[PDB]
This record gives sequence, structure tokens and C-alpha cells, in this order.
Amino acid sequence: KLRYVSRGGLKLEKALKEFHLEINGKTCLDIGSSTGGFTDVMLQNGAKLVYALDVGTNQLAWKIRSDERVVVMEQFNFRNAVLADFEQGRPSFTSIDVSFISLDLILPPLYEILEKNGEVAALIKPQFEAGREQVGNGIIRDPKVHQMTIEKVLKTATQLGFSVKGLTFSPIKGGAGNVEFLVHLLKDGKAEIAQQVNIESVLQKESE
Repeated sequence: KLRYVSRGGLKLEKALKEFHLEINGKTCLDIGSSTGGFTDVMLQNGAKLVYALDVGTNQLAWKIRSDERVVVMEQFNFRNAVLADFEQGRPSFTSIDVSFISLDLILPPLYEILEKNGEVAALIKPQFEAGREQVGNGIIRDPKVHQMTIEKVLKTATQLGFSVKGLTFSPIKGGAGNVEFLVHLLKDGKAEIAQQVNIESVLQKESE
């Protein structure tokens, strides 16, 4: 009864549930596929196709690598990604779980690539969004730094034209032991942060 190929799958599972996302029949993009937990979640929820992208060599679990619905794009730096790179359908849903890089560098090319009214479920990792001097053991524990990193990503998304439809906390810690957050974006050019988005409330709920 391990339902997913990694505990990472628990992260996207919560996003799908909390953000009321529908994957069935959609062409999906998994940025930072790694072992494939996110891809696995999307496959199980009926994705028509999943592009599995990694800046380095693919590390997909055997089960996921062998899946006919999966299109591997390894040694592929998403910063250099353009719409022409996606030749088997335009992604309308995207999940993002990258490390050692800010979403500031991922969201812009993605905004162009994603289908109109396409959606994004993205992990916000304070340890990669804060300043070097702010990090230190590699864990960010300061609530004010957490807030600032969330604010930073929401600002970047809205400046691009994404609307922010939801925000919550990732159900499990990432990497060296970091609280991380899940944000729901919509490509509509409206730059609207939904009323339900409440950073302080999310921070408080994660802490409990």
C-alpha cells in the first residue's frame, strides 16, 4: 500500500484536493520530475500525457519511466524552454517542484508555454527564495522570512499576469527540513489574488 513512488506525491495530492484541480484528460507538465511522485499523482488522476522535465538526468521510478503516457525531457533546462519544445500537446496543467533555483526564473517561460486558462500547482521553497545570508543547516525557520518568500512569489506571478487562486502549506517538510508552501496559479492575465488567499492564516495553520 505505498500508493505513490515517493512521499513527494503527498504534496501534489494535497494541492489537487485543496485547490479543486481536475487533471483528467489534460496534457500536463511536471517541472523537476525527479523520482516522479508528482507525475505519478497526475497519471493516477487521469492525465492524458505528462511531460517529465529535469535539468539533469532523469531519476524516474521504473514504474513511471515505463508509463506510455510519460514523455521524458531530461538534461533540459526549463529556463530555456519555449512553446515549440512541446510537440505532443500544449500543457494546460503544470506542477512545479524545483530545487536550488527561484520560481522567479521558472514562472516567466512557463507563463508563455502554458495554455490559456492553464493552471499551475507550485511548491514555494523559502530556502531557495530567501537571500543567501538568510539561509544558514539550510533551514529557514523565521516566520517573517517565510511570509516574505511567499509574498515574493505572489508578486512575481502577478507581475507576469498569473492570477493567484489559492495558497496552502505543503503537508510535509522538504529537503533539509523546510516548511514549504503550495500555490495555485491561473494564466488569465488578470493578476488577481483571490480573496481566499491569506498568507498569515496559512502560516498560522502550518505552525499548529
